[PDB]
Amino acid sequence: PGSKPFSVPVLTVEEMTNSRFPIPLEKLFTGPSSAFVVQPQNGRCTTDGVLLGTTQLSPVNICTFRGDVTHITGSRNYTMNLASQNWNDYDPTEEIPAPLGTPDFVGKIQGVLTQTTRTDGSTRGHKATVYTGSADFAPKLGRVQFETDTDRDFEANQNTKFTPVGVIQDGGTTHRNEPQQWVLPSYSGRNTHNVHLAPAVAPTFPGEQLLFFRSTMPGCSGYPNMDLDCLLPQEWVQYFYQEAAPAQSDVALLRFVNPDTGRVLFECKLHKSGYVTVAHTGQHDLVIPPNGYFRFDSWVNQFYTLAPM
Amino acid sequence: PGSKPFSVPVLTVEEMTNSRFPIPLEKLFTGPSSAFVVQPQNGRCTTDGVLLGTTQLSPVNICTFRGDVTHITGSRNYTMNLASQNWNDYDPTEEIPAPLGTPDFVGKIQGVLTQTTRTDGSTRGHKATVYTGSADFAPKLGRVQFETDTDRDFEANQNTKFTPVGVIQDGGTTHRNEPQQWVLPSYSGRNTHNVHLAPAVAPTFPGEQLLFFRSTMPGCSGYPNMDLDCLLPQEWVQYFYQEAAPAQSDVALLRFVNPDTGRVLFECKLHKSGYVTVAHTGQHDLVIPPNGYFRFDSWVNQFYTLAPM
Ligand SMILES: C[C@@H]1O[C@@H](O[C@H]2[C@H](O[C@H]3[C@H](O)[C@@H](O)[C@@H](O)O[C@@H]3CO)O[C@H](CO)[C@H](O)[C@@H]2O)[C@@H](O)[C@H](O)[C@@H]1O
Ligand SMILES: C[C@@H]1O[C@@H](O[C@H]2[C@H](O[C@H]3[C@H](O)[C@@H](O)[C@@H](O)O[C@@H]3CO)O[C@H](CO)[C@H](O)[C@@H]2O)[C@@H](O)[C@H](O)[C@@H]1O
Repeated sequence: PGSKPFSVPVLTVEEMTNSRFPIPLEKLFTGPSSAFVVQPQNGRCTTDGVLLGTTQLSPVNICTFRGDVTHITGSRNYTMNLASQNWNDYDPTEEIPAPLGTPDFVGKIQGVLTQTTRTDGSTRGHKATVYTGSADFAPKLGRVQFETDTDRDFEANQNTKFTPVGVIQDGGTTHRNEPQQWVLPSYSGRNTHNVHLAPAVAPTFPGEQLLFFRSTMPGCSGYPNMDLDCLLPQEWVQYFYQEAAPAQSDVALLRFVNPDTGRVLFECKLHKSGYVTVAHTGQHDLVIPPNGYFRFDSWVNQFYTLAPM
Repeated sequence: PGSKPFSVPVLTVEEMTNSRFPIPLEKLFTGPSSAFVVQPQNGRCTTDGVLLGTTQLSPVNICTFRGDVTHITGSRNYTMNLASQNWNDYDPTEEIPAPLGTPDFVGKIQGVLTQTTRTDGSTRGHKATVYTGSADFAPKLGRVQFETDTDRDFEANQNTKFTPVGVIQDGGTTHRNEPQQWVLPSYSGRNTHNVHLAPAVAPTFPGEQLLFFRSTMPGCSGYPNMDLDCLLPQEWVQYFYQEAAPAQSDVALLRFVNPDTGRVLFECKLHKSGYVTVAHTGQHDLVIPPNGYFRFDSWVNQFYTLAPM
């Protein structure tokens, strides 16, 4: 009784960042999710500040890789032997699904591989794509592959970084049918089982749906599905981690306030395990004031009936 | 008297992010600064949470641009007519030096320009470089130019984004003599005066130097100087903005603690206007435990003598 008061940050949606790719939030979206399994590994944190899945604290590290590269002779493809984010040896023994910040969806992520030669500080950068559905995508084992626009310029045994930019669609897939944001990679490669996953989430209360914090990933070629939904803004992960306020019940009731009127636009349930539901049926793009924000009002239970959104 | 207690986050250096480019912090550095003018515009915030210069809250937006592009016929260069970060019309009337997150140094920043055609969701991405020392670099007026690897693929009148990756050195400059991280761009173009700048900072107390939060920018070609020093981690900007605790004096005394020994490694002054000094003379790369962190201990004055670092 009397525990440290819980709160959420006073940040608007547009002031916040996607927790699944290093891009700003744009909007709030709700829709039915019974046809997919919602089990992202980035953007996962309890309200009392326990990080889950592959979640880490800074959004700039999400979907980045570091290590050194080995050329696949006769191609423009390179295997990256992963390092830790601070360039130390990779330690696969941590009880996590994959290195923190590893992509948590199946898709073709395009970006740039950069490299510095230690002895003389010479540098180079080339377009690179990682397909996280590849049979050899195995970040948990310390290995990922990149397709590039070169077969000669990258040196072995030198620090190399991948910076993500966006996603592509190619190879005869149907328009907007890749990436597949709710399909988890096999982090140790094809036909191995993932471990230490953050659990799937779903609305269980009748008339409720998940509320998603949505961005549009940049597209770099083709006709990709650029929608990217996270369960928590990255800033909420950062805040809960720092505050570590105890949950007094299973659900924190939040009101979304419009400062231009002083009135509540909608209310929602922030579940203590780190996701949000609203009372709505159907797909809906929320129309919010750009200065709107969430405010924690009270601890309720999972059996609380929300005002329809 | 009795005002809201000030604090700094319990985050390690490696858990934090540079406030001047979207990359993690790596290390702490101190050195003399009397030969340059230290006046960065990103990573500027008072301890009571007032953002300064071109500083905004999420690190992923730093050095990004959005707008639409016009081809310079006969070249592979494009002029970008800037939009707001949320794709609204750019409003140049704000009392800021340039759009929030604009690069605050002179250099050649390489990244990728991405574009989506609205009608059909077709996408494209191409290597692009912005030279922030260019006479026509004029983000305050809503205009910047990009050199690309194409002369045909980008459409006019469609949303286009630049995602930064790293820096280059070329054009016969001396090795490691560009970028120039302490040279501010002319935000309205060559021979116009910058406005609404965050002030330059310098140590004034005898025997003191600035303490810099340092990263290494990826290099994409040539022999660039990749050192990038910020005055405050991005997370400290975010924290002070959120906490808005009043400064009880001009200086917050911080101790850097080593959890592996329980002892203080060094102490420093966090000036209320948002920068840090230490008692040291000379260039020094600080050797810190990776789990070390800063802790606010007391309000002192500018005339407090620190223990030598
Ligand atoms: C949609 C385009 O994507 C990039 O061009 C890619 C090219 O797309 C073509 C489609 O495959 C085709 O169905 C039809 O719609 O024309 C498109 C180009 O005219 O596909 C190839 C592989 O087939 C590559 O992936 C190209 O990058 C982009 O550069 C174009 O401007 C379009 O946005
Ligand atoms: C340092 C290299 O940078 C990229 O190559 C660039 C190339 O650099 C050359 C230097 O200019 C030259 O002094 C000497 O050191 O050889 C270098 C390449 O062998 O310079 C051109 C323009 O002159 C381009 O900027 C190249 O990108 C990189 O691709 C190389 O691997 C080196 O890191």
